[PDB]
Order: sequence, then structure tokens, then C-alpha cells
Amino acid sequence: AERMLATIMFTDIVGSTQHAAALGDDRWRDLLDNHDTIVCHEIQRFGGREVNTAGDGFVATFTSPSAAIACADDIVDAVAALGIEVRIGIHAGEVEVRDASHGTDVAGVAVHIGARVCALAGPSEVLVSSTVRDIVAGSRHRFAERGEQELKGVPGRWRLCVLMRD
Amino acid sequence: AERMLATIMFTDIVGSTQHAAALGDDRWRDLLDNHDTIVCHEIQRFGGREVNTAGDGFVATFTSPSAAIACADDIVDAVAALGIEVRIGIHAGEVEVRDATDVAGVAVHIGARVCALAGPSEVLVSSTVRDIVAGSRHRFAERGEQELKGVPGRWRLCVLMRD
Ligand SMILES: Nc1ncnc2c1ncn2[C@@H]1O[C@H](COP(=O)(O)CP(=O)(O)OP(=O)(O)O)[C@@H](O)[C@H]1O
Ligand SMILES: [Mn+2]
Repeated sequence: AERMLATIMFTDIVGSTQHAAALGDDRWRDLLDNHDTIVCHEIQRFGGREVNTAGDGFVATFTSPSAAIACADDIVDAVAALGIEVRIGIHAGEVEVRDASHGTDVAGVAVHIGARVCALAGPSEVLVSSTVRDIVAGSRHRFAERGEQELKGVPGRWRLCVLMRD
Repeated sequence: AERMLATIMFTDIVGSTQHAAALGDDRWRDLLDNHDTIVCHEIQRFGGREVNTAGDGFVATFTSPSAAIACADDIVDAVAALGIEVRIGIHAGEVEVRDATDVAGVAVHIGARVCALAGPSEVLVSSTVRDIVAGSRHRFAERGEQELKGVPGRWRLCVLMRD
């Protein structure tokens, strides 16, 4: 492995648990396979790379912060077409790449920060660390600043920004 | 090929974020790799089938609730030998079996959730799994009624008593 700079994207179906319960396993299952084939499609489209992909959501790394943001914005719309909303979290940082000619994985506190931003993201909302915003500054993307959302005893403090889509 | 009865095991490292900070990404990565070889080995040992990551953790299905419970208690000890503790959650129910091995259904969400309620080096299970192995050597202590989030009902959770 090597320490590499990367932009990490985390996806999560909103009220996924209530959803499965209000639907039944048969329909829930079908809805899941649709979402996965969709999201996985967008990610690959925008040159992203799926890393370990966990639960009712995904995790992917992009070599371009802009791409990752474009992907996330497109995903939010493509899944809303299924009746379900997704919440997305993005972060960028160096990470240990447990890479492999298959399911190449990643690890480091950067990964935990991403996952943590995803959890704070609202329905059909793309949330990102101020880190992600500063580093694409100069691009067409714009964001609104939420403020400081102290993260699970993580060293320092973090501000989060919502991508203003359209 | 359809709806199947299964015992699902969810594992997760306790305070995996306090450990990475304290270790630094380099060491955290190696450890993580040791843990994964260990857990994955126990699961395979006890005939389990990984429907594999719960991020910093695993998810596996067993055709025998007893086996799954024996795998989980062995795991708790084998990882404590690395300096880190795991929390484990078990549940049993029918589940939708599928593609891209993977499983799905509200039973998976229930498991994933009695894992999050599990303490360090603790094996937590739904009253559902205590009930299905009643008659075996395993014993449990009852926590009471929890309102597992997003879930209908109000479940009773039980702690596996280990030596
Ligand atoms: N196949 C799978 N493998 C591992 N985990 C899975 C999984 N399917 C679902 N999950 C679980 O789904 C849960 C993740 O949190 P969410 O799914 O976002 C519930 P929530 O955070 O309460 O959303 P909500 O507030 O909209 O109800 C985790 O417990 C996760 O491990
Ligand atoms: Mn969810």
C-alpha cells in the first residue's frame, strides 16, 4: 500500500430501514438491485472507483474532487427516480490504499471522516467537508456553509458545506 | 434461489476511530489487516459465509444459529489478542438472497442493529436467536425491550454469557 491523496464519496439510502419495512422484502429487494445498478453506473461513469462497498450505500474514490462532486449530484437525481432518496457525504485526504487487482480497499481517518459526513447529510443532500470545498474553489460548484459539526472525538473540529445543486 | 432462513452475524471494531488517531494511518492499516484475516478465518472455520464488509467489520450468514454463536464468541477472544475489542450482533430470519454473494431484507437491518447496540467484547442477539437455540449449551441474559430504530415492534435483546 501507499499513502495517496483521494476524494472519497459515501452513499446512503434515507430511511432505508423504514423503507424496507413499509414495503416487504420482495419489493425492497428489487428496489435495492435497481439502486445499486444505478449508483454503481454513475460512479463508473465519472471515473470513480468503488472501494469496500458497505450496506445500503456505496463508498468510492475519485482522483478528481470535481468529478466526485459531479457524480454525487447526478446520483441524487438518478435515484430519486426510484421513489427513494439518497444522502451523500464527500471528503478528501491521504489514505492507506489496501489496493488489489480486485476490490482495492482504502483506510485511514479520512475514510472515517467521509462516512461521518454522509451520516450528517440530509435527504437528497450532498454534504462535504470544508476541505472538499477549498480545493475545488475556482470551479463551477458552489456550497453553503453549515458551521462546525464536531465529529466523534476526531482530532480538531470540522465545518461542513452543502452543495447547492441545479 | 429465494427467501431463505438464515442466521446473520454482524461484527464491528469498538472505537475504531480512537485507534486510528492514536496509531496513525500506517499502523491502523496493518492492524485492520490482521483483524480481517482473523475474523474471516473464524467465520470460515465455523462454516459461515461472508456477505462480507460492515465497513470496519463483517457480515456473515450461518446455516446453524449455534455455529454462528460459537463463531462469535471465539472471534471476541481472537481479536482481543490484537489489543482491540469487537462488538457483535446476531439475528435470524428469512432473507432475500441475491446478486452482484449478498443478502437483503429487514432481517439484515435488524442484525446490523443489534450489533450497534452491542458493547465492547459483547455478543448481543435478538430474543429470536436465543429462542431458536434454546436446548443448547449457550446461555443468555435478557436486557429487555429496545426500540430498534426504523423497526416495527420493540425487541428484546439478550447477551451471550461467556466464560
Ligand atoms: N448489507 C449490509 N451490510 C452491512 N450493513 C448494512 C447492510 N444493509 C444495511 N446495513 C446497515 O444500515 C445501517 C446504516 O445506517 P442507515 O442505513 O443510514 C440507518 P439511519 O442512519 O437510522 O437512517 P435513517 O435516519 O434515515 O433511518 C448500518 O447499521 C448498516 O450497517
Ligand atoms: Mn439508512
